[PDB]
Amino acid sequence: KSKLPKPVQDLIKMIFDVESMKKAMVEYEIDLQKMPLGKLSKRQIQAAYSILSEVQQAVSQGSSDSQILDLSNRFYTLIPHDFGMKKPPLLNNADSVQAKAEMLDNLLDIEVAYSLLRGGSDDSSKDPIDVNYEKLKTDIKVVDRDSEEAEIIRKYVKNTHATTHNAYDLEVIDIFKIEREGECQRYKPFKQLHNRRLLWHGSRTTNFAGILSQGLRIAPPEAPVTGYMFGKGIYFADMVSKSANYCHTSQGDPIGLILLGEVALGNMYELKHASHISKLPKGKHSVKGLGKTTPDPSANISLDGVDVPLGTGISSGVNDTSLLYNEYIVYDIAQVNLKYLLKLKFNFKT
Ligand SMILES: C[C@]1(c2nc3cccc(C(N)=O)c3[nH]2)CCCN1
Repeated sequence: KSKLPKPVQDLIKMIFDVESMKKAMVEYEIDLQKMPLGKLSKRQIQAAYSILSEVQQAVSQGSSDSQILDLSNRFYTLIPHDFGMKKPPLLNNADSVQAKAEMLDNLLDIEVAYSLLRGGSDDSSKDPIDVNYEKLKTDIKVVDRDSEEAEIIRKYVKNTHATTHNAYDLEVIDIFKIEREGECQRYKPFKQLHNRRLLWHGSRTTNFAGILSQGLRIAPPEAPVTGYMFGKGIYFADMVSKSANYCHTSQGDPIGLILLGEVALGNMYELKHASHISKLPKGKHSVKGLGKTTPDPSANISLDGVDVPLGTGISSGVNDTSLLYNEYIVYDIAQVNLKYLLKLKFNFKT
């Protein structure tokens, strides 16, 4: 039997749950009879991204519905969808491309989780929780609820829940301090960079085995750059609720996971509207999508020499922006050092 703390054991059980992976796939309209969890491969997902890029080229070139039909059909051939003997809906716009790009990002992490579960050794004398913990190559510790780091984290959660995201409230269940093997070494060129911030990253529970084993990643070269507001980078928020929305929790699944990462932002390229970029302008280290609301800058605190924007939301003074809240994007995976993982209970008021 495992000697790991019970919250860590529960975390391991949640992220390696095969039934949750199947549920995420069903939620995406994937046909599990034609494409089961065991049949998903990087190769297949990459080919589907490539086809999605062919679809975005046709939609931006102003091709007709009759013209896009074969391209749309091609995507469904690669990623079978649950439509029986009926015709699938046509993928003929930016919204459908974005929705499918997001789905493939999820399938990529699910494939990683399933590969870990299948690519190791079998020893019934060992607790499978300990076995699965070892596959993450991540030191996971429970943060003491009475510690200063827990107090700062709780304040960050308490103060940055947006009024527009009030259909639920958040209860912090557990706070974990995480250390991905080799990440400290990888982050070394950015460890003293100016404008290092502690930011939120929300994701579906089914993506966490991938995130902990591989770190936060950028969509592959095959992925459509127009499938993401600021292109192919790693996205963070300074508002807990903005990132919590990306956990995709519900009344039937109200427990989610959120990350706190130290992000080396450096010289920020400030944008108010979509810019589908792959690379940054010279001398820029990140993109800051300017929100109408920002955490109060006077309330900014330092945790282990990193800025924590835990102030309550105030007007940024930014006019005519597509964003209600800030978002930060890095285009080099080495600019992220994951620090904490929170298990949240979503209390839906609706
Ligand atoms: C829509 C998209 C995304 N935009 C975000 C902005 C702020 C935070 C997050 C997050 N996950 O915490 C975001 N995720 C684009 C790339 C992945 N999904």
